[PDB]
Amino acid sequence: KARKEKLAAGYKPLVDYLIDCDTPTFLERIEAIQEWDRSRDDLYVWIPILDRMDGLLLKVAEKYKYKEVKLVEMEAHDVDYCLKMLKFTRRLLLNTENRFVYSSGDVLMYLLNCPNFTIKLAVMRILAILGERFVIAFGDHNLRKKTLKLALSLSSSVMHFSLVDLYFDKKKVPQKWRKLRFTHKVTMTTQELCEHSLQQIFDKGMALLPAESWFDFSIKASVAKAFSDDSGENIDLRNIIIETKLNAIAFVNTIFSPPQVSSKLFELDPYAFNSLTDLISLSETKIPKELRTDALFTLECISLKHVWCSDIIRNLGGNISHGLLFQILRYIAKTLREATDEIDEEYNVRFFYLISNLADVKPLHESLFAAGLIPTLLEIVSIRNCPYKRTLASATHLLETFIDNSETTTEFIENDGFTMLITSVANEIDFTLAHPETWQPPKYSVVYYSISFRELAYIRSLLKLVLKLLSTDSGDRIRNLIDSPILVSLKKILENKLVFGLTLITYTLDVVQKVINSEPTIYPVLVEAGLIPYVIDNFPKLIGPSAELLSLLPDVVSAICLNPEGLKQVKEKGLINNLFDFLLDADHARILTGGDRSTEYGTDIDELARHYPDLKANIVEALCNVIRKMPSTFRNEREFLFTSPKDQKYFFHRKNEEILTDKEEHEPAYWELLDKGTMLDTFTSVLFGMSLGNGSFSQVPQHLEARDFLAIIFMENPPYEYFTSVAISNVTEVLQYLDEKYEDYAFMDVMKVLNDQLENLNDFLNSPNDRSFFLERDGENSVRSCHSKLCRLAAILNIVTNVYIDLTTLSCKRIMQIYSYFDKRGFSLIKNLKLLFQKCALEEMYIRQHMPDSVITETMPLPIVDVSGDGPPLQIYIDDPKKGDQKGKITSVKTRNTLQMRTILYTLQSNTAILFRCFLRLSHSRNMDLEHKDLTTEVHIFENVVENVIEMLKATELEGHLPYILVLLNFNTFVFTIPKTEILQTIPAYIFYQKGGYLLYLHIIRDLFTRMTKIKDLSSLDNINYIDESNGILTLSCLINALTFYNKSMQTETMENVQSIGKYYVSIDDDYNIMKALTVPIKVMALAMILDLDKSDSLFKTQSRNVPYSVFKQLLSMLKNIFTNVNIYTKELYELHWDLIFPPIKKISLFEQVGIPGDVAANYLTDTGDDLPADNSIGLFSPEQWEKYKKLIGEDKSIYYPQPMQAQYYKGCSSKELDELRDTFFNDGLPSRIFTVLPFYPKLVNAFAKTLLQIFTKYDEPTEVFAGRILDRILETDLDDPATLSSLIHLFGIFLNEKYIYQKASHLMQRFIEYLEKSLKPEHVNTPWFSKALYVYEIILAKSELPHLEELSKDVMAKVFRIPDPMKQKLFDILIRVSDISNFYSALATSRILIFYSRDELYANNIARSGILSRLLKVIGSFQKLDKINFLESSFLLLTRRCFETTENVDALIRAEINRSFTAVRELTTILEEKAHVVMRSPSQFIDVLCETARYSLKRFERTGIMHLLLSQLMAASEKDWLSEPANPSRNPVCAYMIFLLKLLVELVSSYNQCKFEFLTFSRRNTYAERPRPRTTAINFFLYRLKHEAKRREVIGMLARSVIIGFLATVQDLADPHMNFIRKFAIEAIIKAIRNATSSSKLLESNHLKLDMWFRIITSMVYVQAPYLRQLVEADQYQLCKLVIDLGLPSVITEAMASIDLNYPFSKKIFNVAVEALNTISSTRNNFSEHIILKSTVSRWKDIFDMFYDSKTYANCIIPTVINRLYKVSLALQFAPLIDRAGIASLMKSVFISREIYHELFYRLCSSKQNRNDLMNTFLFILSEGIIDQHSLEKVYNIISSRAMGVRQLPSDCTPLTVANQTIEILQSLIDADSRLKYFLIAKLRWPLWHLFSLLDRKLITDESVLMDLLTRILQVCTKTLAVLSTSPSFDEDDLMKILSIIMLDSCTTRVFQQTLNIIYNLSKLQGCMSIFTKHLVSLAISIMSKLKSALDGLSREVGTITTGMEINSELLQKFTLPSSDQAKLLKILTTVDFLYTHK
Repeated sequence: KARKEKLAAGYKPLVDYLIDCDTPTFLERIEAIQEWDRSRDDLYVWIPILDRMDGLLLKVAEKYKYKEVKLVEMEAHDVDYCLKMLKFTRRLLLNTENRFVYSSGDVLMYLLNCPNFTIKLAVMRILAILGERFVIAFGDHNLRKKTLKLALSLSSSVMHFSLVDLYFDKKKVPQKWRKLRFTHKVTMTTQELCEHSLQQIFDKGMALLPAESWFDFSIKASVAKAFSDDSGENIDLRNIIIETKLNAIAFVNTIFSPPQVSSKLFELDPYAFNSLTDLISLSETKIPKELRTDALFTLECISLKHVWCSDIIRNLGGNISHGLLFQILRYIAKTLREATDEIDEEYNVRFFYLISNLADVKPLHESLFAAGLIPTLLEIVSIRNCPYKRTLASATHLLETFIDNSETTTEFIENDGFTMLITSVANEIDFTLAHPETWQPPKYSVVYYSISFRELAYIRSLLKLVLKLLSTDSGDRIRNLIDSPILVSLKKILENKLVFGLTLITYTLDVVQKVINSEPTIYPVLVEAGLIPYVIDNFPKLIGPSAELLSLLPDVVSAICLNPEGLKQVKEKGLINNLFDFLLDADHARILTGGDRSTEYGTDIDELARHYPDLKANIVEALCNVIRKMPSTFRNEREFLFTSPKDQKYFFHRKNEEILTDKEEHEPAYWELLDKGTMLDTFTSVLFGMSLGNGSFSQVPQHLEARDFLAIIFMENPPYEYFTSVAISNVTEVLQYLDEKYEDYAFMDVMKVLNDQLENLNDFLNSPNDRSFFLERDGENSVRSCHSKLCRLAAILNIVTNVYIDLTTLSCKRIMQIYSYFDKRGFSLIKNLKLLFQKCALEEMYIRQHMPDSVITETMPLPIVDVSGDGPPLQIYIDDPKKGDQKGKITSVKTRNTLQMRTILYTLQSNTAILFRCFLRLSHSRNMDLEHKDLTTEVHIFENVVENVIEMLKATELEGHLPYILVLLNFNTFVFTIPKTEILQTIPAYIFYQKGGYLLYLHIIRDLFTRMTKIKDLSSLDNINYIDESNGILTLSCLINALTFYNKSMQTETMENVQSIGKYYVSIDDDYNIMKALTVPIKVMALAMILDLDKSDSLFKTQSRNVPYSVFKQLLSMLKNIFTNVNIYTKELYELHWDLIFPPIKKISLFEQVGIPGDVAANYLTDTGDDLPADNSIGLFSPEQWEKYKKLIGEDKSIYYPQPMQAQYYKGCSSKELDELRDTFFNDGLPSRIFTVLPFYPKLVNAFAKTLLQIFTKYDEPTEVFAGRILDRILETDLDDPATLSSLIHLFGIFLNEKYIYQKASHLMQRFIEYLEKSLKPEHVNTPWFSKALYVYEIILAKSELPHLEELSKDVMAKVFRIPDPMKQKLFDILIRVSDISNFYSALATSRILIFYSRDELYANNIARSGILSRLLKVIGSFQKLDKINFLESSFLLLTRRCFETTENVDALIRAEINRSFTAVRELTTILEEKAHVVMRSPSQFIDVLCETARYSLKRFERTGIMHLLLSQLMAASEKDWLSEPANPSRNPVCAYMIFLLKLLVELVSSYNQCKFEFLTFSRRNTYAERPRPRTTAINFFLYRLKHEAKRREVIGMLARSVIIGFLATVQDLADPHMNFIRKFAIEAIIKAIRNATSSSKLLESNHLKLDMWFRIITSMVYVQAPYLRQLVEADQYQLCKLVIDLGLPSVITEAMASIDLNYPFSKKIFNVAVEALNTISSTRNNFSEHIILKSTVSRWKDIFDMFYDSKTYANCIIPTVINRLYKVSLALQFAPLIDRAGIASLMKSVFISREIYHELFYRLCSSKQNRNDLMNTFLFILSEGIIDQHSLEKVYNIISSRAMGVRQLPSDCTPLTVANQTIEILQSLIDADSRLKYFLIAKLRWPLWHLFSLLDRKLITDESVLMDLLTRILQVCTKTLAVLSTSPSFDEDDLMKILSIIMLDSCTTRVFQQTLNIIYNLSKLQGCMSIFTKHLVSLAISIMSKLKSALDGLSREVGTITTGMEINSELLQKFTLPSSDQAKLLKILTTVDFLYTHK
């Protein structure tokens, strides 16, 4: 954006010129701008004009209300007024760049409704150029319809007559156009139109037809009015209409897709291309110039879509040297050489762009190259003294684009291209320098040249071409050919930068560098030429503001340095200094992007240093200079905070203040605009690039102290956005690199800088805390100064945290450096950071208290580039953050100031918090041993930080500052935790406790609880999806944070395990673990607080939910933690002081004051056991020393030893007090208060259990007793109270889940079962408790179903409760009778229980008969909008399957699984563990199978009705709408229901035979016929009846295909008769469907969708499978193929294709799928010797097992019985035609339709003799008598269609060329692939081969290069084989002449020539051919020689005549330069004879 603003500033004078003028002057001004003398101006700078124009245009529209619309003509005045603007807009768009900024299109769309056709033409012309960018890299349907209607206006040609004929007297206008006949009816005769005026005609038509037709009438009437006139203005209107048609054709191609264009416009107007190409010819002057240009532009636009490009070539004669295209090119050359006004440079450039677009296509590129494009372009370019430099520049660019491959380069060079280019460049430069008068640089722009920019463009194109050629083949180009005068011209260019601009200098230096790098031996020559000496001696002059030039500079320096003398010159002259000095200039710096380009420049400099180490010393030095110099360039550029105009105040001061609502950009962007901003953004990128290489830049620490480096990073007074700038990112990377290389380079300096900056802010930090600093100082100058300081500090903190002090980057040396800094500098930094965070939070809060709420959401700082949000400061929103309130509305000066303030404060707080966390972590991050000198400092830092945090907390009262207290609590939680869940930092927390921090937290918690009790409503708090400034929500959040911290600091699982206190002290009693010891006092305090709350009757004993759920959850977690046991008995905790850590520093300091050495004192202290010397008996102290010590020791000796902590809240805090409080609570608290409290908090029932289980678990009271208490409560409760009963039952279930209670709860389970039987009834299915009841039952049932355990007799698990059988039956009966279910959870529980109950076959049968599945399915459908629905779905899916698994099926499955397990010696335990689910499915059968197979190692020795229900529900749902999306694929509930049903059906039908049988015999009428006969209802339903809607249809179609395929597949367990029968049934159904659908073409058009689906299905069924179903067989494939072929399907497909029309749109797509199906059948014939998640059944068994037995060890329970069976006994004992000759004809239609699948299919069919013969015969028939003429082609197509079926119009796009191409391509591919075919051709028309020879006599083939090439390849292969046969049919002179004629053909390219030579040689191998060949070659040469002699005589005479200045006749040169010249043919003849007589 900054670059665009700078460019606009540069262009400013133009905008002033074009905007300062009024409308009458503005129009006459824009009219004057016709020719552009400067490069394409970016449209951005033209935006100011556009808008103006836009508005003005709108006015005219509003004058006539074109914005229905009447048919009123714009007055001539307004017509001209709008034209003068539209034409200028066209010109601007033509001569501009980056047009996407154009946005006034809607004005054009509205104007498009104007009836007058001139405005239509202008608007269409404009729109055409619009959208070109879209196609290179509008959506209104009305616009598309209108443009399409415009395009079809008139007919390109009518019966022939074409509009091009209008401008000739050889024909008369068609009489159809001379009369008006419009229909929608309106009719006007020839005479009627003349009299009636155009507006009168519009009025007449308007009264007759509705509004929607008027537009079209306006066209037709106009056309009728235009054509219905002998002469006059009608002719001009006729031309305007034609031009409008052309422009509409151009535009429609841009918007419509290629197929859409073809099927919408060209089919309606087939003769469009010919008419277009008939107009662009320059040779005829009769055509209007505007019309010709419009036609050329239309062709250019069409060429963008390459699909049509080829056609254009064929129309333009681009493939023949004498075609229209080359005629136009030669006429262009002629007109240029004559200097006549006929020249139209616009036309020429358009033509060259069109040619380049055509050449973009490879086959078209080859066609153009062979036709002789390069010689013609050379003819154009080689002109001398041509003043039309634009045409030459465009031609040269075209030539450069064309020459890409080796052959083109060789062709260009052979024709003397390079010498001509060099001479042209030299002459151009010399002439430009020698004629200053011709100079005319552009105005109204910033340029660096004085030439007219025509010469500039010409020379630039020439130099680009020269560079291309040099790069192609450097060897000779850059050495032998560049020794022309070009070098002196390049020297002139370098010497005249001011004249030749920076682009030419760039290209000259690029050429010099390229030539030097390749063949460096040329270096002296340049030195002799004076080029390199000039570059070396004037390097600074060359440097200029151009990105490419600057990027190139290091390459130039390297090239110069390639020579040792050059290197010495570079070192002496100091060019390296120039490589860097420019970076100090903003202009150069801005041009170099601060991104990829700058980094590339840096890496280039680094590579230069690497190549030549001698330069390193200089390069580094250069850096060290610029870095030192840069700070001098910094200056106070501008200001970033502006006072508001109304009150002169920066920030708001009241919540109700109105907003000025300015218009500027919402969020200011300053850094990029600042000069120093971009300068640093570029320089730091360069530094980062250099550092990447790890080369020279590593030495900058030498010669440059870190202070100077930092001087440029932390520059004074940066913008608020500096810390997010790219400069800071690059500096971060560079400093990380340097820190890694030099850890002790900058860290100390940056820390000192940060400390100094914080010191400077002393006034701000120490301001009063009761009022905002800024708002108090608002309106003063000090505000700006303070904000500048804060911005600098924010940058410093960002650098420090991101680079040096980061948890990830905490290296050992880093930690030691931190210790050293804090040791030698003091801890003022910690206090300053505390004050900084305090003040930032206070300012945030206070500011938010005075801004209007609208602004607060506008100035939220959170969305910073790389903050991520997580971590402090906590953000308090006013609206929901996740909503669409993305800000950006209602800006203002005050709003921007506040946004800057808030962003700076946020970043400061965040970085301060990160720093504090790192300081509290320090050494514990690395776990590195620390000496006493270091460990002492670490604890000192911890003490200071913790005391500062505590002071921060104590400072502010809790009332009225909740938004600040919340931030403080969040910051405390963040600081005291380690990232991971987060784990508390144990030692900082211990120090926090010892200073009373937890006491403050307890006080805050109690105060917040009292405040919460005063909140009127608590339900609203439960809707806390985000934090809000509401008092209630803030209080809740603060309380939650405090309680979360307290919990965090009570669980040993979430506290860092620092070692015991023995590390620190030695004068201690017990070395208690710090982590465990700390927990006890916290528990005591928390328990005391809870006891107090209960005493207040606030927490428990309440009759209502007077506490939010989250708070109660936290309290329950605290209760759970308090009653956990940690093995420790603390009697006293010692304060952790840094003085007293052994050895005591306090004593050591005293000894040092006495005089004893520190080391000596430490040794004495260690030896003396930490005891002071009571006497001098040790003798350590001298008499005077002892005298001083005894005085300085002090009277109190306790200060020198650790002292116990004081009791904080309770009487004490030792473990004894904790036990006392636990006992007190246990006998009066929750264990008795649970029931009176539980019902009020149902959602927390689980949380309750975990707590209670803990309590008793500590006191060992019988849990079963409490479970019995719960059961008694349940029994007491009446069913009228579901709310309490459900919670009670859920709690009972949770208790019973634990294995302890379950083991001891047999009687409880029995009683509960009895109660459930006596009370549960189907009427309660909807009540909530019901579900929970079943859940409890499930818990019993899952364990009552475990395999029974037997006893053991001879050889080398706990108990379970078995439900009484009658109770089981009673419960099943109650469940089955369940009526309609309305509760989702009830249905889920019922399904889960039935899963267990269905294991037995009889129970499954009862479930199926009962119909409960129907009710469950109804529930599933009803609740499809519930998120949890999936859980039910899966459950149901598992249940239904178990209803089909009969005993035999499960037996077979377990047999297969066991066999797979064995075949995959093993042990019984591992087998059971792996196959636990299989065991659980049927333990008895598994035991039987295992006993049968193995011998704990083991030696490797009948209508269910479910399918009826599923299908009926599926189709009924299909009736409803399952395509429309909901307001605002699974989103549609019906779609989700249908996909679930289809997945279930796929699984069921694929897995079980019974499912297949039921699917086969489905009956929608529920016919009760025993053994129901097979019905097609289901198959028919699936086949026929079944952007977002597109995806839904695709998904459902895929599912239906999978369903049908699975039905066809074989059930996982030689053809089974039943499977064979069902496969036959389905195949016959599909065959019948296809036969019925394909009858007649109309039915096919109607049901193409169904036909495509059926063909996809039939392809999938045979190939392998369908989509999905992969997780659920070769035998199936083979059997399906056999049945398909036997049933006669391939015939059916062929007859389906034979009935297609080939003209309809979709009919061409059905053919492809039919061919795909046939190819798939042929491929799956590969058995020649013979000729959304889905899971398998076992996977579903595993899922069922996991649903209830997630232990995997219950299988071991069955181990005993196996031993009782096996080891008890074992130990005591041990082709034909696929198609029928009629589908082949149907298949041949593929050659008449505009590929690999066809090749494969034909190759496969060739394997059968009959099919091979028929196919080859049909191919040869088509070639022989199909490719002659359109009539013959249609006749052969009709014959083929008749044969296929047993007159039809050929497709319009089908022509003999396309048919011939496709046929020959297929034939050649077949011949190459199969060697048997060519023998068919070999085996005169009798021989098939002689048909192909006939093709050589047809202009259709001989004139086409590709057809000739393919035909020659085929003939080469055939003739080689024939010659081999002859040496290991007969030919006559006519055939040899025919073959030899190929040489004479102009289409005989290199490949064709080589193949023809091979053919001729092979024929010569045959007898009697060499003589004929020679006799004909001599005659051909003799014939050519006369022409050559005449041409040579003419050329000799002409060359002799020339006398300078003139040029050889173009016509005479044509006889030689053209590739069809006689000389080339003579060379070919001679080469051919030589090859014949030498190939031996």
